[PDB]
Amino acid sequence: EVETFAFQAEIAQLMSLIINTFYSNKEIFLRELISNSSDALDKIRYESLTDPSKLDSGKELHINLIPNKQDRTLTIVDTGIGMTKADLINNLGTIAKSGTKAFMEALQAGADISMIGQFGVGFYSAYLVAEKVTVITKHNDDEQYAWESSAGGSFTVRTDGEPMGRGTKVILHLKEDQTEYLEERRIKEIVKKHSQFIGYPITLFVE
Ligand SMILES: Cc1cccc(Cc2n[nH]c3cc(O)c(C(=O)N(C)Cc4ccc(Cl)cc4)cc23)c1
Repeated sequence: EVETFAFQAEIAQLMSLIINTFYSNKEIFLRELISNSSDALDKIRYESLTDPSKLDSGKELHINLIPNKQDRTLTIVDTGIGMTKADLINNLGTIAKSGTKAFMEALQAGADISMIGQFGVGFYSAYLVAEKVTVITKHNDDEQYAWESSAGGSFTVRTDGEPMGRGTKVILHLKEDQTEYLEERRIKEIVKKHSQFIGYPITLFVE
């Protein structure tokens, strides 16, 4: 069964702003997603000190960037802590509201969309390049879930597909005019410019 949820008003507004605003510096979405992967990897590295059994679902702590020109998708995979069904919906809850509002006000005060991550809502920058985002996640304490949204004020959640052990996979179904983010040289340049100091291996898969 598929569950359909409405985004909180501020999020639906933020997502419309991101989609409708003229903003050429779209490449910032990647830094935001990598930064989110990095935080999940730190959380699993930290929980594994006190409880080593939390790494039974996978020892390797890494980020994989997977472009697929046939499906027109860019996949960002990590082996971080992952998210429970509760983490999924709770992170699309009241926490994001304060950040969204502060970001919304900053933009009116002259800040630009590249500052989105400082407000903890960097994920939504994925809608600068993606017409639809699918998020597959697996936490040690729960089952595998698939979150999906093409914006429009709603998102869906369902029990997920091939098992992934532990972590989060972000599948960006790119807009027709955003296929440059499938090119090896373009992804390399962006990772080098914005994510050069990430404390985890970043493997750019080739096709
Ligand atoms: C649909 C959806 C729902 C909730 C949050 C997101 C943001 C997101 N983008 N890329 C990610 C990669 C990840 O490994 C995680 C992850 O599993 N974490 C434990 C770290 C984490 C949690 C909350 C936030 Cl706000 C940021 C990082 C999340 C994200 C997207």
